[PDB]
Amino acid sequence: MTWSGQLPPRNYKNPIYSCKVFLGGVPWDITEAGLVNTFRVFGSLSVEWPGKDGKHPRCPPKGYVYLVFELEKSVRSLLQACSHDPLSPDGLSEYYFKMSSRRMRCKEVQVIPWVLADSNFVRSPSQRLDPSRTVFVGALHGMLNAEALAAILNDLFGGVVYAGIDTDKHKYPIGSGRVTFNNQRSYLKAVSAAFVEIKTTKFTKKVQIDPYL
RNA sequence: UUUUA
Repeated sequence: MTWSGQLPPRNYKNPIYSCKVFLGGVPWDITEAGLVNTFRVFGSLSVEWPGKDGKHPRCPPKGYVYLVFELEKSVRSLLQACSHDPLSPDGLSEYYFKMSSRRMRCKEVQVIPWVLADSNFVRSPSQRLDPSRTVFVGALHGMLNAEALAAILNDLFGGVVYAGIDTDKHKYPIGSGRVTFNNQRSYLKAVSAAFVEIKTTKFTKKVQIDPYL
């Protein structure tokens, strides 16, 4: 029970990016200080790091970092300084650069923006939400289209009334995945049995359920 | 060495 490339035909290219972006790679034991100097501008620049939720259950030499800043002009200045795939902002775009040239210089850091659009949506009719029928989901790329998560949670076992990514860590969008239903059977059976290998011929990932308590 | 409730 798996499928790929069956995502909605809807696309857009007219809007611009938001104040938040991700910065993957950085396996060189650096901290958020690496991005506070990489994106130093005369305007605002604020760091963003989840701090391992203060639990610090692990401490690998690798990790991933983030930032948020009001320079929409610098967001496009660094997305044109970085390069990999200048494709559509519908999650099809991607960029890369590097932070070393004398040690482990065989890699590049991943650079991915976010758009001015809302992070959650569903194609089904709307219904009221409750914490008793929702979940937070991970094991995914930290970023996916809400209309794609709507189709995956609407096709693999039954229908759904809300899906996508939810906003956190700051006043700007995106942070972690979420989905909500109106029946407990379609609820945990779809989001926990979505072991499928999700693909759109330019991205590959999986999804897993996690309770809020 | 690929993403924050």
